[PDB]
Amino acid sequence: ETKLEEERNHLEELLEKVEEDYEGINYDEVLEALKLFKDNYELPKSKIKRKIRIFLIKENILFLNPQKGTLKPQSYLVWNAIKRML
Repeated sequence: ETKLEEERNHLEELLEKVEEDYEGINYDEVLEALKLFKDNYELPKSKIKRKIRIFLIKENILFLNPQKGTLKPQSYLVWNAIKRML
């Protein structure tokens, strides 16, 4: 899976940045956020802290549907990288 290890390396890279580098984002809260998605593909956006949602959206991991007020992985590739890594 070139395709899936691309997004796996995307999530990997993002996760490294978050632990080491982003003093603004708690790694462990990012993990707990993303893990929600292993059980449920789409979910209310209030399930996750704003700062974190904003970040994960900015970083193309999650998509916000403003009409439905839900979050979900930006693609199935992302979703599968979550399942596999978290």
